[PDB]
Amino acid sequence: DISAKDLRNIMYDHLPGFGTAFHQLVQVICKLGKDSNSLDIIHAEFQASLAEGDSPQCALIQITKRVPIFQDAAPPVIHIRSRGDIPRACQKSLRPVPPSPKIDRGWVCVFQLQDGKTLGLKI
Ligand SMILES: O=C(O)Cc1ccc(N2C(=O)C(O)=C(C(=O)c3ccccc3Cl)[C@@H]2c2ccccc2Cl)cc1
Repeated sequence: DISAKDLRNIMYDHLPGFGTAFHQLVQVICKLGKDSNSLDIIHAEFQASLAEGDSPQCALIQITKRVPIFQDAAPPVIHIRSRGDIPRACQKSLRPVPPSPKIDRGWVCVFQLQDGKTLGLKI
């Protein structure tokens, strides 16, 4: 059975650059997918979108809209030390956190810093 690590690697293989907001979205998809035993359907939706000609970025977004565990779901809160622990390619995608962020509206995750600061990662 496909593991979260393997799915991450498969999805990363299709992405340009590294440590981008789409890479973090892969991590969030794999994490929530693993916790809901849904890695198989996520992988199948990913492959199906690619096979139709969608960009890998669009395929990842379509997963957040097509796989029921992501529908109307809040972004995971991720505790970190400083803004530095966030990858360089994500820095310009960080925003103040909106009242009710949703993954299927492009809010990938909420980073929670040590001092109480919080930032939402937006696609
Ligand atoms: O393979 C699995 O069993 C599923 C899995 C487990 C952990 C990760 N993560 C990391 O290893 C990691 O560094 C996570 C981050 O989102 C992160 C991104 C930047 C800085 C610090 C962190 Cl902790 C990231 C992570 C950690 C906590 C909550 C959500 C996520 Cl995506 C992803 C998938």
